Amino acid sequence: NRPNRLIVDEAINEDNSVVSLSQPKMDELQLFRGDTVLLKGKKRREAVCIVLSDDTCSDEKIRMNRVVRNNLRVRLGDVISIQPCPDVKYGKRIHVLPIDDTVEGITGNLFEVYLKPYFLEAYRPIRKGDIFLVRGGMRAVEFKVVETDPSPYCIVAPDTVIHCEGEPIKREDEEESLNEVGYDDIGGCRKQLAQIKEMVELPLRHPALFKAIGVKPPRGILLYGPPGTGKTLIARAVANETGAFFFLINGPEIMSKLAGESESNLRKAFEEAEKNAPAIIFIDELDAIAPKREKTHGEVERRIVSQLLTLMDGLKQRAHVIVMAATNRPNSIDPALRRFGRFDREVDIGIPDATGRLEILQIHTKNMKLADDVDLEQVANETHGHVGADLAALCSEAALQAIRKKMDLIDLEDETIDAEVMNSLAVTMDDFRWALSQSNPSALRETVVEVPQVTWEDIGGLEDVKRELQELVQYPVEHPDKFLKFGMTPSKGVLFYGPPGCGKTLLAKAIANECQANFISIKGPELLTMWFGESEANVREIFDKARQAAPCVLFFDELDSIAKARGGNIGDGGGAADRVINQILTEMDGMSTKKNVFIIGATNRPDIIDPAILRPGRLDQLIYIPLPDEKSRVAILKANLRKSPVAKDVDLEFLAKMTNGFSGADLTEICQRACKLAIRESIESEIVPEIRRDHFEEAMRFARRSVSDNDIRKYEMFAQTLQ
Amino acid sequence: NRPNRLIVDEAINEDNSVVSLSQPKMDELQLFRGDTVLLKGKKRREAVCIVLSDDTCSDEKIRMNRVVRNNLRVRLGDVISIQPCPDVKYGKRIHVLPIDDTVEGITGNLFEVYLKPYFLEAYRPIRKGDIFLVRGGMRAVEFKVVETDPSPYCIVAPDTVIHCEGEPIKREDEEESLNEVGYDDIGGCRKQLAQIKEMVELPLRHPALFKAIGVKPPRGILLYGPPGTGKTLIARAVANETGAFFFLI
Ligand SMILES: Nc1ncnc2c1ncn2[C@@H]1O[C@H](COP(=O)(O)OP(=O)(O)O)[C@@H](O)[C@H]1O
Ligand SMILES: Nc1ncnc2c1ncn2[C@@H]1O[C@H](COP(=O)(O)OP(=O)(O)O)[C@@H](O)[C@H]1O
Ligand SMILES: Nc1ncnc2c1ncn2[C@@H]1O[C@H](COP(=O)(O)OP(=O)(O)O)[C@@H](O)[C@H]1O
Repeated sequence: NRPNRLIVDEAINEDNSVVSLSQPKMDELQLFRGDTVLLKGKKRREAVCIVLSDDTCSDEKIRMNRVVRNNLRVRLGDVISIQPCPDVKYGKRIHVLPIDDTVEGITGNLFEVYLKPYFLEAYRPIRKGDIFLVRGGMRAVEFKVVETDPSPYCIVAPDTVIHCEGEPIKREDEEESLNEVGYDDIGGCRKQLAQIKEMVELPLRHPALFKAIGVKPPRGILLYGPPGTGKTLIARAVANETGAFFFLINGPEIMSKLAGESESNLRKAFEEAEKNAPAIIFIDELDAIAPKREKTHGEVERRIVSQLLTLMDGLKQRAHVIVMAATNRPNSIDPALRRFGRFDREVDIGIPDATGRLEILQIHTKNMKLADDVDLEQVANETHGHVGADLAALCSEAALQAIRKKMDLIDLEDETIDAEVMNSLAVTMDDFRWALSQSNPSALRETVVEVPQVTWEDIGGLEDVKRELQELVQYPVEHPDKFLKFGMTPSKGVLFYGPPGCGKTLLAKAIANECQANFISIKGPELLTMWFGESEANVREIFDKARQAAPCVLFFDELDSIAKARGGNIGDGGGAADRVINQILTEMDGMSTKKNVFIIGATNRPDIIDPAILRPGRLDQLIYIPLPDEKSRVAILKANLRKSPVAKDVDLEFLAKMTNGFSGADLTEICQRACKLAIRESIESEIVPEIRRDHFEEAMRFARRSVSDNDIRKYEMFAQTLQ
Repeated sequence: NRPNRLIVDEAINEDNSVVSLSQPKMDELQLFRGDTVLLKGKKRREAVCIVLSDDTCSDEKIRMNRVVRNNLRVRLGDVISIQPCPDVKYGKRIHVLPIDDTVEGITGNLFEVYLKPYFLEAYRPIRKGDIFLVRGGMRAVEFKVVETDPSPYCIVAPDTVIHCEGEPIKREDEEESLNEVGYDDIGGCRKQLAQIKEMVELPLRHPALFKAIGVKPPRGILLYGPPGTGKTLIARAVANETGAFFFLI
């Protein structure tokens, strides 16, 4: 269909002016990784960029960063024309020059720093007019090239004399400035980022179609998550990047006004925004306006929760407006806000995980120029519990520490503090570890939901259980119509039972990982909390959170916990049923047909579990998890030692021999007991620094087995008795 | 880097006009515990103080109390110039004289008490203009030395005839009065005192930098503790000592 045009799409690399083509296009465009290519754009303008070769991209989507797009005036999903330019011709000092307000308090010589490092080792091709952006010294300043000695475009060479100027030509009115947040400023919430963009792509990008079609596009979207997880960030990025007019209501501003000065700004906020359409109204802190409940007193509060309901109703789909509202927990707001036609979509931004806390950290230091040893992987490992704002606060406190150890050491403080001096400034690992030492996990801790990092590589033995579990959890999600051929419902429960420390937890996490599914762990103390606190209404919030995190594995560990707290060898006079397990029964059997929520219980006392859990439509598959065998006891010892260094001198299958049986936990005990005797040696020294066989022999002096061969027979009994 | 300048920092002793140097500096400045030293300060003014020798201080930080700093116009973290003055020359009755409102209901003869005990056993060196402060009888009254018979500075000796006056010259508008609380008025909360000063040092002391840098300085701080533990005290001291405008809701 005249394959010249191509779509624009996001790109992974940090560098500017690099487009990443789909590899089965090589000889079509005929141009390799050494050829720069001209790209057509809106208001009659272009750019030229060197090309990279990668597998994962789609065929039709060019991958390029924000700066190369803004000048093109392409917004993601737009199409550009890609035509080669082998005809490239080098320049002699293209003239480059500072812009915006960015251009903040800088002074002196910014060219040996904000240019010369960047142009070097590069040959970065530059067409006159590009905004190409540089970063250093806790700031991103971009230099627009106003003049190119040859034209239109030029490679840069190390041999072009370089022109010191530094004058502040103000940015033109019509371009929308770069400082503003795009999608690449959002680190760690991306699964849901596709979700919001999917909802809003067609309404915001294509106003014509919904006037040319019968259908209803989403009227309002409810972003919810703990505070500081980037909900405002998301709304702004989506608005800024689609180009739609972003209006911002925040609850306390509306609540700041007097009665009738309030709802006027509110009903003006939409009657102002529906002009500028397509537009996004972001109502964050929707709890401030709209907790319509028992708890509000007064008419004027109840008035404002009203009229918000009827501005939601008032948009007739001739409004191109999308309404986003940020909330913290969903029960927070008035339930009539969720009527269909007000806030129909509900999207949970959630706490970022270790794998996500990395990207956030890497977004909030892109201007710093760090120090070489800090790896941001273990920085991202000990920041657990931090939302993305906690993370932004960490690295800014890191950078204010390092500015405390240096600089004003001399007291160089002048009118405008020097450029080259902050670029020298670097922040080492001893700053960040000092940044964490502060209170910063002052944000929320509630039930986590993320893909665990335990692959099957971590579980010694249990081969048959590993394949049994895959069938239970995998085959239904992958191959449904096969289940439909025999008219079968996949069983959605499992109950692991066996002695303690045999890996019932590991297996559950391992299988969530193999599915790349979310894993919610409800541990024993949390069920006991509901049972003492007589609050089993919490079990509903647990399953609805699995439903929103689906596909997920929901794991009840120590499901016998409440049965124990009642005794159970003699125990109370009652039956097996109790408050909390009752609500687990209720919420299980009353759950949605298949949302890919798979329920795993685990127990070390299958004896005293109530049998109602067992009935079909519940945890329906009992899987015994035995004490390991020396076959497995070898892989248990290795999967523990696959991190810490273990010299060849100490040998395994002989340790794994001497134990008639231990738990996989008793073996980790031995391992960790040995590794303690080692570090004891290494800290002391020197006044050698690795593990040794005699470390493990002193460890084995304390090796105890927690399972007494009595109850294995008891466990052996529950096995054949049940079938 | 032209090691003349040095930073100002807090000091443990109760007495006035004593700066406590870092001991591995002895022969650099070449001056021992028997030499008085001239220190440069803002709006073209100085002071001279005898020196003490201690281990725990940093190398770059002079340790001196509030009174010796206020006239210097140095606020902690500022830098002053330290140059020796073995050339010291004694005075004959520097003229000293009461100031502020402090100067409250006092009367009769305050010189046998608010001066003569303090000058004694001392040789306290005094440059014309110093505010050096004395305490007695449930009040702290400070006497500014308006006139020095030789100049600029003088040791005091027990042999200088002493001038009874006691007149209330009102304090000049531009100096920020001593009665106001500093860090040394806060006794027992100090671990967190370093914490608040760490948070607020760079934003309050260096307004230029956060305009010259991308970053966000702390917007608000929440002091909490049982009532009467000095939370207002802390906020005022930090404000008064960095010099920033303190508003109180
Ligand atoms: N996922 C994220 N990626 C990058 N930055 C984030 C993320 N989440 C939060 N932040 C940072 O946290 C700060 C607070 O974000 P904001 O959206 O105001 O919080 P909330 O989510 O409560 O609305 C923002 O300045 C943003 O830079
Ligand atoms: N079969 C095993 N293979 C590897 N490690 C194990 C095994 N069993 C136990 N462990 C180690 O012991 C710890 C406790 O095991 P856990 O998963 O709690 O089992 P359970 O739930 O049966 O008590 C885990 O951290 C795990 O690393
Ligand atoms: N750590 C302290 N050191 C010295 N004085 C203190 C201290 N804490 C309290 N005070 C005294 O207690 C009085 C009450 O202090 P104030 O700051 O008003 O109380 P709060 O801490 O409730 O704000 C102040 O006059 C102050 O002199």
